Amino acid sequence: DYIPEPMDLSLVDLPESLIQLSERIAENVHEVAAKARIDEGWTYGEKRDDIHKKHPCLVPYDELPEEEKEADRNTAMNTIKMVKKLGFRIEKE
Amino acid sequence: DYIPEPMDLSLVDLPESLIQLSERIAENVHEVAAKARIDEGWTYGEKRDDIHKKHPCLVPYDELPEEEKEADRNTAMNTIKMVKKLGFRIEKE
Repeated sequence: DYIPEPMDLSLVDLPESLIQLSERIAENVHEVAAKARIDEGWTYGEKRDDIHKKHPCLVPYDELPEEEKEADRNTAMNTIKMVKKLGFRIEKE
Repeated sequence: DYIPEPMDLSLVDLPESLIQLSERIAENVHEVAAKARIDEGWTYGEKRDDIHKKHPCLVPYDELPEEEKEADRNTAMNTIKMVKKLGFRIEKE
């Protein structure tokens, strides 16, 4: 009975200089998330395992599969588009 | 050999009007991620199951455990702080 209805952000334009910086942002988001998992005892494992706290994402961002890096860049871009949609200006200083 | 080293963002100040909207943003990020999982045939299950594509996050944002909403708001805020750290102004129009 749950149907996700995400905001339409397809018409939200961000500055090109920011989109160029997608990887940089996604990388940091990843570092933050990786450090939190690691702090709770999580370690790298090629297969995800909740009982032994194994996760394959616990590698440097650059070593993540491309498809995953792509999802991360998109998640970061969509977050920022949400901000702009909520009525905030975003400009290179 | 991997040690996550996230940017120090503790001195990045975002507008209070934006932080007040953390939940809205985190909710939308959740809707997008949930639609993507559901698109690949994932369904709700009380325990996470990769073989059967069960995930407990596939519920309305509001029904998520408070700690997860908290993580989500923080993840959105850190993303936006990274933008400001990279040299972008963020202001309510």
